[PDB]
Amino acid sequence: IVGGYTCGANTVPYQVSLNSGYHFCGGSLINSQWVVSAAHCYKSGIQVRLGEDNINVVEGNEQFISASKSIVHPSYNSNTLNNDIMLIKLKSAASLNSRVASISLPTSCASAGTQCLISGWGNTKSSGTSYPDVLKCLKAPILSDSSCKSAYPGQITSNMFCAGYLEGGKDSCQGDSGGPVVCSGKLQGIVSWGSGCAQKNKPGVYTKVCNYVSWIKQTIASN
Ligand SMILES: C[C@H](NC(=O)CCC(=O)c1cccs1)c1cccnc1
Ligand SMILES: C[C@H](NC(=O)CCC(=O)c1cccs1)c1cccnc1
Ligand SMILES: [Ca+2]
Repeated sequence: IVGGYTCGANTVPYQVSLNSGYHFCGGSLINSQWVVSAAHCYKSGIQVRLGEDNINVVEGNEQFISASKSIVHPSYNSNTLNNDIMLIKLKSAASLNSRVASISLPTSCASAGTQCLISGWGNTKSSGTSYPDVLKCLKAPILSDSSCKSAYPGQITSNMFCAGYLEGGKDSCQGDSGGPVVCSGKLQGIVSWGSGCAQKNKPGVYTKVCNYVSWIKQTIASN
């Protein structure tokens, strides 16, 4: 996250870190045994880390649970990034508490102008690289479809939305992918892609979770 703030320990209780020897992506806990992330975060050997603040220090609220299965969306296209969503099942259910909690799926799609919370452990620099150890947060509005398409001609599908600031300076970045965009207490987006980070006229692009609620519910119900 570039241009954000320190969230505070466990103030984003649905945020997970995906670890394969190291943090590589975020995710969102949506019930005691399932996480939503980005399809482009797929790999084998995932351990889900819940209750994290500093990802390099055991602070006492973590739960580390290996994945039993991952399910990439059937229509994910890694070239276009359309349908950039996957589900990860935990081998055992997380113990839910105030610091490890699921986030509700949306009942409706959020509109341009809605203010949301984006979070992650990604790079905090638009030029160069610095990672944080603690979770970072950014408040940002959803942008209109027309301004998103104007920013990225020929690239924005009906399964994507932009959020952030056309002036630049505040954005998601490398290592935030797969993490949450939460608006009014519902998971509306997944950190997906952009052109660099925090550049002028290049806001972050996010998977539009409301389009996937049926797929998520039906997949969970049979897996
Ligand atoms: C205490 C604060 N609560 C809110 O911001 C609620 C309201 C909220 O999410 C948003 C308002 C505008 C965009 S998003 C908080 C908690 C955790 C992390 N950072 C801040
Ligand atoms: C630049 C960064 N990531 C991407 O644009 C997608 C990266 C991508 O598809 C892949 C990486 C490895 C295999 S596939 C980003 C993230 C969030 C906001 N702004 C920029
Ligand atoms: Ca930790």
